[PDB]
Amino acid sequence: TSPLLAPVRQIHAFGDSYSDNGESQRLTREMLAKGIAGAQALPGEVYWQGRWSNGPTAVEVLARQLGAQLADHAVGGAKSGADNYYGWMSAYRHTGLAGQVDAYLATLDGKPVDGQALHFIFVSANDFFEHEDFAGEQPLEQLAGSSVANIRAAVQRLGEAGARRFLVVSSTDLSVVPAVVAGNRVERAQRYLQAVNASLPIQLAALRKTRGLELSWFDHLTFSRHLRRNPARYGLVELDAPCQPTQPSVRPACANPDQYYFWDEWNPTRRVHQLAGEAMAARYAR
Ligand SMILES: CC(=O)SCC[N+](C)(C)C
Repeated sequence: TSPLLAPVRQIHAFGDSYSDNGESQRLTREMLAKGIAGAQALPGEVYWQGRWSNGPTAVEVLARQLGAQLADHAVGGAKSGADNYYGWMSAYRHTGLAGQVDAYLATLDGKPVDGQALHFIFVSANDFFEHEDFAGEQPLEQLAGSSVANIRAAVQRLGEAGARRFLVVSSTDLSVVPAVVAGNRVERAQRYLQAVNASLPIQLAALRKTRGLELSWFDHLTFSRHLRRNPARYGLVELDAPCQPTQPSVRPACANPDQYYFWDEWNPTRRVHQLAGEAMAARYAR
């Protein structure tokens, strides 16, 4: 191992349901109040305090472990570009990674980016989910290239504005996601995530070096492979079934949620988010 990185007292997080700590719930509640066309309540009824899980997301745990305040801009459904898996949001707000970056910079209103804040980016799952669910055009290799370019562009734009510290999360293992398994799309997910995870860190390392950034890469796929190979070590029993099924309809939750990897058909449980946040924190001093 190398020296730990310097301590973190503020996180700005950008991404999707794997980070969102209330924004999709806040926004959809607003959109419902205003009768926006297409609006639905997200994440829905069988979730903990607006998270797309049964407890805090990984970045919430990371902030807790490091002793940092968290400003979490992530929105369930977010893609790596401007918009969301949920097309009906685009009219009201651009809630993709690029949209979240735009909005963060607009809120600063000319005032400086906190050069000590950790800018946490965790996105790309919805690029794949949207493509597969609405028969996207692009070959998966091109889709991956798009996701990678979008994330690199976000880091570039944040650094441009004054950000100096980043943590970028890899693709997760989409190939074991229960919705992917049920769509018989394991190989497509493998191909997509491998493409993202091979290319992105090469591009980020070049940007790190050009702009003098601190940029750490978290390999979520290595993380999940290690968990799922040795589950009893971590107290996990059921790696595949959702604890809280929602497809085709909501059923009763499993008795022991901390023994489950998945909460719903797309999202990990609070236990996996805890382990993930602890692993992300391992690179930093308290
Ligand atoms: C990574 C996430 O935001 S999971 C959301 C999955 N869904 C939008 C396709 C239902």
